Amino acid sequence: RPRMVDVTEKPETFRTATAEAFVELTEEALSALEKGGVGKGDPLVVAQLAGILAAKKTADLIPLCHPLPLTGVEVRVELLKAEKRVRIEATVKTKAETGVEMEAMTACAVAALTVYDMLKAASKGLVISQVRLLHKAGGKSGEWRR
Amino acid sequence: RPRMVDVTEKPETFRTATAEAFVELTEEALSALEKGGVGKGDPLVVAQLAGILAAKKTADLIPLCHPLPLTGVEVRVELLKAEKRVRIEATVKTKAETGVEMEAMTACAVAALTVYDMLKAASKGLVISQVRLLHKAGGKSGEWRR
Amino acid sequence: RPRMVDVTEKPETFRTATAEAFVELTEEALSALEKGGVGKGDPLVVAQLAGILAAKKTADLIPLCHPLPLTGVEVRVELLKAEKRVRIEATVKTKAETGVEMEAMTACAVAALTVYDMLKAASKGLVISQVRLLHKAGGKSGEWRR
Amino acid sequence: RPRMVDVTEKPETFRTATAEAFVELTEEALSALEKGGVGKGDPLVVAQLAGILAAKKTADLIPLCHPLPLTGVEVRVELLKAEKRVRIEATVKTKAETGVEMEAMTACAVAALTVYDMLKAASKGLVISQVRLLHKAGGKSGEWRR
Amino acid sequence: RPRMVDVTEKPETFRTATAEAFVELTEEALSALEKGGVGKGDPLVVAQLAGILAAKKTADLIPLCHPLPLTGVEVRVELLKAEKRVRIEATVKTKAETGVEMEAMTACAVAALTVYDMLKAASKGLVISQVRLLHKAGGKSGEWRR
Amino acid sequence: RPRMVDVTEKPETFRTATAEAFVELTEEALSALEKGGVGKGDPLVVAQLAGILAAKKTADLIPLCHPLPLTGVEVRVELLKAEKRVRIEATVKTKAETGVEMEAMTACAVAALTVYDMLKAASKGLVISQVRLLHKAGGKSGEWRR
Repeated sequence: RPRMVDVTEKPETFRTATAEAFVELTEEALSALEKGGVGKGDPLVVAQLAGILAAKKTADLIPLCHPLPLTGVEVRVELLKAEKRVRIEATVKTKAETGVEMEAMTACAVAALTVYDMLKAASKGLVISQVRLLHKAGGKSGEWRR
Repeated sequence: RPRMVDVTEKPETFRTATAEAFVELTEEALSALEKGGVGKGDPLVVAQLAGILAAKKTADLIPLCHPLPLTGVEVRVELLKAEKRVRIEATVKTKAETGVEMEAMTACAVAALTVYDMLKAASKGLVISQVRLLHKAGGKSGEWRR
Repeated sequence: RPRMVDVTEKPETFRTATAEAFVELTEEALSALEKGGVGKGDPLVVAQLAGILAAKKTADLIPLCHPLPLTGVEVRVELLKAEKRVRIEATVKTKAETGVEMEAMTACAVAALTVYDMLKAASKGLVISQVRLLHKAGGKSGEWRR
Repeated sequence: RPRMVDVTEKPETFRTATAEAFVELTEEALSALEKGGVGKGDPLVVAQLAGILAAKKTADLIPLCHPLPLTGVEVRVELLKAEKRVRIEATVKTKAETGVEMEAMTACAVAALTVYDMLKAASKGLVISQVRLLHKAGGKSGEWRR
Repeated sequence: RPRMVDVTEKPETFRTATAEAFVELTEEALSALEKGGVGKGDPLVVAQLAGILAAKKTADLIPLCHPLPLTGVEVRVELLKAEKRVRIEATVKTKAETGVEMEAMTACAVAALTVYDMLKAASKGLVISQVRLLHKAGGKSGEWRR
Repeated sequence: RPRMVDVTEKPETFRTATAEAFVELTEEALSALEKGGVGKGDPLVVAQLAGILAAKKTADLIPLCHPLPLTGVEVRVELLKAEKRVRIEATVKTKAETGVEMEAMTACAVAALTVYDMLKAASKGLVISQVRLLHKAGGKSGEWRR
């Protein structure tokens, strides 16, 4: 049966996690982003904040996730014109008995969903691709790198 | 500036949206899923419910999204062994002045994040790929299909 | 698999539901309630409000529950000295395609949990008993009475 | 006792509400806002989005408030240099049996709190003043104007 | 007046709490549970997860409850055929200045409410009985047992 | 770009913050408060609890705010008849790497909004004035007093 793994006996150590996500753009969507949106606000700006908010809401969205007080959240949402791609990166930090991989992953996922929300009016077919972990530190397994 | 588009004058019509997401599995992750998990519960079962819950929480996660009472939510999380892939599909329905594309997309995204959460212990490199809309009906633009 | 039953085709009708719950008191707990609490506030007052708030949060707590805009919520938390019992009753109303039995039941459950929270300092053994539905109207099954 | 007034019998009509709030700035705070902040982001931008989000969260914050699906939310956060004041205005709309005065008021209050949050590093004494309703339409009382 | 008791000066110690709840079944409800439900999913499975989620949401539901990061949550929802009863048990753990009795109690209460939600279609009269604390450790009062 | 300032390296120290807010009353509103309200419950009582709840929800409302476990929350909502004013004061405490000024400010703001909610039926023009910080301790800047 499902369970929130017990980590009460484990010590409180410094944890960090970094993830990224991408939104593939059509020419119509790119044109829209280079102008500030399509009558609704700047998608990149709104998405960046949605990511930070999402990081804090992670334990509420992921069933078995441990609720943790976050000590740091950085989110970047930038347009890569030549690649016709929007790249989202998020780094979360804390001092706990469990990692913050889910917080970083969720921040990127929701920021990507927000980019989609504000560009779907012009392109409903936009795809969110490659939500993945890039790095993490802390824990017994130690440092991990993609 | 950002804004929740005014749709007060628009009529209350039947809306529907269907999206999907994929989690690419390593052999280690697949082996884990074919046994029910790695000491934490069945990832597919927990993820399916997380998707339904996420659909209802959509307006809270997406800044400019319209809060709507949902009349239907279906989520499926199945293992595709040969493809070493987990496929998530979600269909949301309602009667409103705006669509539920975000609810379907968010349900798939969070279900995928939950699959990742429960398999990351064995494979931190698992990737969430192709969160995308498959269909939607209702609205002026009418029926849309990928 | 679990699913939020589709009721999009069903008409929007007037629904109502009434439930109740009881907290059995020890002499120590009763004595505390007859004085306004044990250094923390009036349990009956705080619990009554917790019930109203809980009714609105129902869809977030019950996985397959339909999110609905509530049009009415009444909660009563009264002390029955002779019976050494606290009786909670809640009636919820709305216009929807599904009932509000869960909203009434949840309001009573959380109000009871709040009574417990503020009296557990003196009596950790207090029991919440008989959370049950008393009545409901609306829907195909029509009127129901215990 | 407190109660969420029953309005189930009332018809679903178009409602609107507009409110405003002000943040009085010190010279130190003004100087900070004219540069984009003090190492944390643009206070006006973050506050504007916080207001929209807050409007949707209103029923969760105000105990007896009726949960309603919002059909429109507009928030503006502008700097009034000469007056050394930040003015926040918010207009909310919906179709319901109750008004959205609380949604407009809460949107302004939280946007103001966010402006404070991002400028308190330089000026902890900043004051939020005059959160007040400016207009509302719909309901039996009809149109109201300050 | 109500207040969240100040425990800032108290040390951060290991706390644990265990509670249980019961749902009394009619023959109709039992028959339904022995088949996996009545067209909506397995009540026992969905309820078990609802309990874990509820434990994390406890401070949001109980007014004066202290917000705490949980380090462990275990919930079990089993069918007791002979007794025509569903037994829910939940154990919560953490390191804090206050106990987690409310988290254990709330987890059981919401799991029970979820069992009711998915069986009320066949039996609206099902009763939730005996939500009660079984054990707790940590704190000045020390170990407690029912 | 906006960011939740990293304070992971900072030590966990005792923090405190006190804020206040005022609601200016018309004679109609004052008369209503001296009787317990206008058919909806006691505004002062409901508002006081809304403030405590709001303090716990602060990080969810303020975008860049750090999520923290609160160890103490005190809120007072009193009527000042001669001044025709309702005064709200709130003191929040915790042990963290950041302050709780936002929690104190938000508690006062929401309590004030609740007072408004329950008196707006008789006076829609009521104004919330002077939400401001009165004191705070902890942090490098040390003790601060208005």
